[PDB]
Parts: sequence; structure tokens; C-alpha cells
Amino acid sequence: GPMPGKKVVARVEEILDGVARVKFEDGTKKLIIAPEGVKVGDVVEVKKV
Amino acid sequence: GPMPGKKVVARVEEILDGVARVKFEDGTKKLIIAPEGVKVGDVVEVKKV
Repeated sequence: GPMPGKKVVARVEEILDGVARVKFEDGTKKLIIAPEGVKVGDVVEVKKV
Repeated sequence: GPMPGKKVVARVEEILDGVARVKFEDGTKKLIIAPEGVKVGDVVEVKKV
């Protein structure tokens, strides 16, 4: 079961026009939309609104 | 170019064991890791750490 209070983060491997290819904790790489100011090598979080 | 100060959010369509299928603003649906407490119908954000 997902751990309560655990933040979810991914590493930015490639980015173009606000769309980042990120590596998740399990090592899987996927495209996501990322905010402006995010560069390759930066870390992003997935958080509940 | 990505708009500066614009938050990135996605809608949670399906979730299981901390892995959500979310719909991005463009309508594309993808699996992501999501924090504990995220249920179907919730909204998540992608934010720089």
C-alpha cells in the first residue's frame, strides 16, 4: 500500500517545450508535462492539489 | 515556450498501489506514481523540487 506522507519525486532526463522525459524511482522513464523553469537534471514532485 | 509561473495539473482517472493513470491538459492519459491519499477524481500537480 502507498506509504502515507511519502513525497513522490522523479528525475528530469530530457525536456522540450514544457514536456519532460523523467525517470521514476523504479527506474521507468516517461514523458510528463513539467512547469516552466524545469531544466534537465532537475527533480520534480507529483503532489495532490 | 512554457509559461513562467504556470502550475501543471492532471486529473486522476485510475489508481492502484500508488500508480495513477492521469489525464493531462492536452487530453493524453498516462501512468504516473502518485502520493498516498490520492483517489480517483482527485487532481495532482507536477512541481519542481
